[PDB]
Amino acid sequence: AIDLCGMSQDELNECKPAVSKENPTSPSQPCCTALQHADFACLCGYKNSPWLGSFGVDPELASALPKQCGLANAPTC
Ligand SMILES: [Zn+2]
Ligand SMILES: [Zn+2]
Ligand SMILES: [Zn+2]
Repeated sequence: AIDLCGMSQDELNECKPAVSKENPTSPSQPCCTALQHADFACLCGYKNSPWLGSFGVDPELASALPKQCGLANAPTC
């Protein structure tokens, strides 16, 4: 079990389909709720991580997810 920028592995997996390059889907409730305790500036630090490629994450969709979730703050990356 890990904490990456406020999100557990379970929560990152919950959000994964809403940031996938291929066939993304609308964010789930559990994803949006978890993002309410995530550290966006911390998450932005992963913008160039090889992990985005490995997990098929789209950095643009990832950037867009807080707004999709109706959060008031949004990731400066
Ligand atoms: Zn652990
Ligand atoms: Zn959490
Ligand atoms: Zn949570």
